[PDB]
Amino acid sequence: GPSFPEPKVVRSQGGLLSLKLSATPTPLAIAGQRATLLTYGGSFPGPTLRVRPRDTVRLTLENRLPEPTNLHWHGLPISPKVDDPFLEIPPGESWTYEFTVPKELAGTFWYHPHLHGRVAPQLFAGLLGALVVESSLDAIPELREAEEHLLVLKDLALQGGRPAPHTPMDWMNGKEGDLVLVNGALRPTLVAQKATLRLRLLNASNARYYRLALQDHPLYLIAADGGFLEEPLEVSELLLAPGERAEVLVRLRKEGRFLLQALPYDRGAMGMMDMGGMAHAMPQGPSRPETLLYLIAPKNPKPLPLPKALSPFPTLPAPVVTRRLVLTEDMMAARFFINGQVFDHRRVDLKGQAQTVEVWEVENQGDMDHPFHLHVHPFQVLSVGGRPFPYRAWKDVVNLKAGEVARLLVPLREKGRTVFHCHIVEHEDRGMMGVLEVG
Amino acid sequence: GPSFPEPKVVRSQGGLLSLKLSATPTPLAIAGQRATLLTYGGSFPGPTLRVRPRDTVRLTLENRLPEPTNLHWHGLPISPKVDDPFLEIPPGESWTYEFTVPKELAGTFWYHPHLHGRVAPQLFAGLLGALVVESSLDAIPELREAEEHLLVLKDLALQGGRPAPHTPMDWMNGKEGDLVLVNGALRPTLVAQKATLRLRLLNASNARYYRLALQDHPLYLIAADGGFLEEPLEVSELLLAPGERAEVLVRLRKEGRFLLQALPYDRGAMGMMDMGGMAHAMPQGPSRPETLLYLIAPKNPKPLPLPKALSPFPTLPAPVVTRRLVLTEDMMAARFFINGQVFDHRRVDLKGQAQTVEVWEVENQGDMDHPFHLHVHPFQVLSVGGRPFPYRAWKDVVNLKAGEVARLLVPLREKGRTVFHCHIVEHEDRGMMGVLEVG
Ligand SMILES: [Cu+2]
Ligand SMILES: [Cu+2]
Ligand SMILES: [Cu+2]
Ligand SMILES: [Cu+2]
Ligand SMILES: [Cu+2]
Ligand SMILES: [Cu+2]
Ligand code: NA
Ligand code: NA
Repeated sequence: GPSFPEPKVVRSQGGLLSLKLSATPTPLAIAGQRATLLTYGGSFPGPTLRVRPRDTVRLTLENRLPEPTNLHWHGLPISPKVDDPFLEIPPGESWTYEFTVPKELAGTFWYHPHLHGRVAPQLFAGLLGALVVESSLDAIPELREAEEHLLVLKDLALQGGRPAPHTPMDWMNGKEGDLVLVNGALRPTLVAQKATLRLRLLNASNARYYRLALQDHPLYLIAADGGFLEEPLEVSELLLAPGERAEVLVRLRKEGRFLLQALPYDRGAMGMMDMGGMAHAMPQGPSRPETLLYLIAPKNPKPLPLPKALSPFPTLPAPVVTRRLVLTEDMMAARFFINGQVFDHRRVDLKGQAQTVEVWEVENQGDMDHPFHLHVHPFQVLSVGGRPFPYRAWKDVVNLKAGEVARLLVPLREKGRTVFHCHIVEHEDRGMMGVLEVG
Repeated sequence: GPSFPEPKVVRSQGGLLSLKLSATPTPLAIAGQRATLLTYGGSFPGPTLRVRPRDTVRLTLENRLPEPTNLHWHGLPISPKVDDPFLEIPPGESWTYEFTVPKELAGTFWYHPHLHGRVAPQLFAGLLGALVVESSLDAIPELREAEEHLLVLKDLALQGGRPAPHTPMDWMNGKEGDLVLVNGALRPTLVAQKATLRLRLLNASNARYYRLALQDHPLYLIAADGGFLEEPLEVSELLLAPGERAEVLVRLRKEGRFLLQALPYDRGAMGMMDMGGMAHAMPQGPSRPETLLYLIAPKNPKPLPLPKALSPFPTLPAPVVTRRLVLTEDMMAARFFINGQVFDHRRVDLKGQAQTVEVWEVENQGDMDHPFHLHVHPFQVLSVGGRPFPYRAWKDVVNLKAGEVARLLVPLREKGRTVFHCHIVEHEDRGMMGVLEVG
């Protein structure tokens, strides 16, 4: 096949993407070994769904797992009556998700399970795939002429030909695996045919962070989780926390082989040691560097000019309320809290008004990084840790290092009950989730 | 002194730059050796004059040379009654140039002799200096915060402690020297203190070309000969022909030492060989590579963002005439022609109307590169060799390789008699110059 593996794409046809997926244990070859994963559509990752604004999506999920499951349409501003975090699809049953893609939308999104208490093992076992919303902006020459690729970053650990089970330490830290894969492949080679690449990046890992850097090159950020930036932003590296997405342009500068690496990054994961007194928790420290893929530049590369503008960011109405959410940890219990409470699906924590704008101040009073995710209502990150954000774009996950406060501008869109939670999904399963009701 | 030598600057004071220069043989230390050069203001290069639009310049040139001389205010759109190519200042006499700097003007210009038949030996011996027109655009943060330097590129050859005399081959080719200097210094070191440099570049050589490339870096072109571009233009290298100027931003990417080089370039200079029959002219081929300076980047360089816009280029009226100028050579005679004629100061070759726009098609039917210069009336280069120019900016010198046609948009500004000529100044002295009268 093509030197660079990418998930099979399913495109809407005549404005309709109508598809039956099964969530099923699946024998696969992965990273040179045979394994049984839990997959959508028989593949790992699941198929990439590619749609346009105003398309209808009709997705029937058949549950062939021994456990209940459901779907979260991560990042899509649709109704929480469709993107329903409380729905359970029992084993053997099916459910049809039907929605219209919003008009003012573009970017890379994804789908994965969201059945509270079961997300981490289901996501770790392989249940995830991408959704791309194509934009009329993709026709501008500086993007149309770029070579486009999707990079699904997800790690895995295997034991006896199956995903390794969660340990107690995994529930505390979030599980990371030793197989650090791109599109399910181990260190694939991307042989570029054009000098400009457009890379859609998705961190679909349970807990692993990717401090992305391409040898000898900057990256040009053109989209965040849920939409384009206003103009490209040059960066030397790009941290992608669990659940985050980005799109970057790469402008290949000369012939040769360049590594795309996940550089060392310390997210605050903890180990245990015994040195006499003890036993006591100790930091794991930074991750070991990983090579994600090999990028081969073409002969005599002449990259296109960057686009000068992308999409203007909407002017938002003045906000009507300020919220404060505080994140705390009980690491030895593997319990995680928002404002001192664990998730309770019967308890509404915040009540807001549709079509108003709110300011959310999310404060990490723990020692681990926590990537904060809000369903249904994309937000604008104003500042994190007291540093203004260098661009305007829609996001739906924001990473908070220990001690940091993120200030978010949250326009409330669709009415209904939805959730916010840590996207280290072990922490969500262990309680770090709350309920927002919009009316 | 400062590790990077630059000419002393003379600034206008209260809107007036009033200065007496003497053109004089001057004992100097240059490139580690003692030499007697012909200088303005006792230095090589002469002092940099720094003015703003609407300033008055009052420059009294005292001629202390044994030959007549004059000044050409290269690139300034002022009256040819001030910038007078036919004026002769006899030995021992003085002349005061007085003009107002035009309102809509910015960039790097320069001054040098323009007494027909004597330019090449006077310019080669050291008579040149820079003029900078400061702009309100210099206050935008992306430029204000850059570290600015002027680089006067000029080569020299010494014989018996004096500039080497012209040979017959020098009159045919244009004289190049073995000492390839920046600001009169041999391979100086520029120890950058900021991560973004703004470099004003001037090729003040008689005939040498500089195919400029900075190791491991692109250059961002922000101004051509006579004004800013509309937006920065990324280039991997930049060819500066005799008389041309440019301004570039350099965005230092990492710590280290980076050479700024004049890469090999074949301008069509000719030698003579005898292999049996003979003797016959043979191409010299490409120049040998030269290191111009050593650039030391600071620690942990974080360059500023590029400006997104510079200055919009004026919309010009539709043109009223098309001209054709053809350049030809008689190399073995060292005679050079425009439309089949050599310069005659009594003969008007073109007659145009002030405030109209003309299209000039300049065609090089020789085998050497010829850099075509027009006094008094800056032009917009539309295309060269059938390739559209990638930016809009005012230029006053355009390089033509063998066979190439340049199409120029020439707004005629000040009334009076002026000249156009090759800026390989040996070729001008040997006849490749014509007269334009604007009325
Ligand atoms: Cu998600
Ligand atoms: Cu967390
Ligand atoms: Cu969720
Ligand atoms: Cu000149
Ligand atoms: Cu010439
Ligand atoms: Cu001239
Ligand atoms: Na299946
Ligand atoms: Na003097």
